[PDB]
Amino acid sequence: MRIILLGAPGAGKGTQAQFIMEKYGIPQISTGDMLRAAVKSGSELGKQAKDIMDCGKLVTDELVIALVKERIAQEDSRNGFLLDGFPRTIPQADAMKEAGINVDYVLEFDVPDELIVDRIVGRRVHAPSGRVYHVKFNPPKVEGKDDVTGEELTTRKDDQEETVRKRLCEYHQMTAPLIGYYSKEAEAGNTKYAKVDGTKPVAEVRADLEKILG
Ligand SMILES: Nc1ncnc2c1ncn2[C@@H]1O[C@H](COP(=O)(O)OP(=O)(O)OP(=O)(O)OP(=O)(O)OP(=O)(O)OC[C@H]2O[C@@H](n3cnc4c(N)ncnc43)[C@H](O)[C@@H]2O)[C@@H](O)[C@H]1O
Ligand SMILES: *CC(=O)NCc1ccc2ccc3cccc4ccc1c2c34
Ligand SMILES: *CC(=O)NCc1ccc2ccc3cccc4ccc1c2c34
Ligand SMILES: [Mg+2]
Repeated sequence: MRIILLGAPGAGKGTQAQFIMEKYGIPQISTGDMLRAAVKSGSELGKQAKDIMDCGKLVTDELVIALVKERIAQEDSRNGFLLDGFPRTIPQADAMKEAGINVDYVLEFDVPDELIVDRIVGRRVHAPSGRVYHVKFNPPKVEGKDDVTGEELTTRKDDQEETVRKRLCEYHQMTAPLIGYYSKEAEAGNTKYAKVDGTKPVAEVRADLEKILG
């Protein structure tokens, strides 16, 4: 299974990926998460991505395209994978076609930018796993601590209210176009396309996916 999660910042993608990953045994490929910890090491394959990411801007296609091609290669991606955050641009999308990588589903996460900003404020994450929470909507059994590792949670540098704004705008301008892209790709039998309401509680959304995935 090869799936694409399309949607804006704070839409639920990270969260929903957990469920899916274990639900279908496919590796969760998250360009943002991967980029977060690539700079968290220094590695140029990262580093010069901290500034762009913190400013709310997008990383170059080349970079994420290369990053994903490598990731997909691994032996745990031979049975499929979950693309969360990629592709985020037509060039990244086309890059996949030239690569001949057909995708089973492209899930559209529908969420009003209005929720976004109230949603990313209370977002506390656990860097390493990608696992994420909300100090109100989806809290961890223990405050400031990861449920699985019990390791302390953090907050993203880029979750700054204003950067969140930029990020959203960036989305609607660069990524949003993929909604139309993959729709066409759908009206051409190159992938099954499906929208989801990301404003339901995590569990409700988790139901919708199950419903759409099996
Ligand atoms: N291909 C590419 N090209 C160029 N640049 C790229 C790139 N890929 C990545 N990047 C760079 O990477 C950087 C990081 O962005 P990135 O991390 O890659 O994606 P994002 O734009 O930041 O979207 P978010 O991670 O903020 O939200 P999410 O939907 O992914 O996860 P979740 O919703 O659970 O987290 C949101 C919050 O919502 C809460 N939540 C989730 N579901 C629900 C629900 N159903 N109800 C209530 N609350 C919920 C959660 O608790 C959580 O706290 C970007 O700046 C970008 O430039
Ligand atoms: C550090 C940084 O983000 N620099 C680029 C930049 C500067 C000012 C802005 C003012 C208003 C904006 C609204 C939407 C997106 C966006 C993206 C980059 C901006 C910027 C933005
Ligand atoms: C919706 C969106 O992302 N808009 C792009 C954008 C808007 C306003 C700006 C104001 C000042 C700026 C200075 C440097 C870079 C930059 C990049 C995108 C901007 C923007 C920018
Ligand atoms: Mg995410």
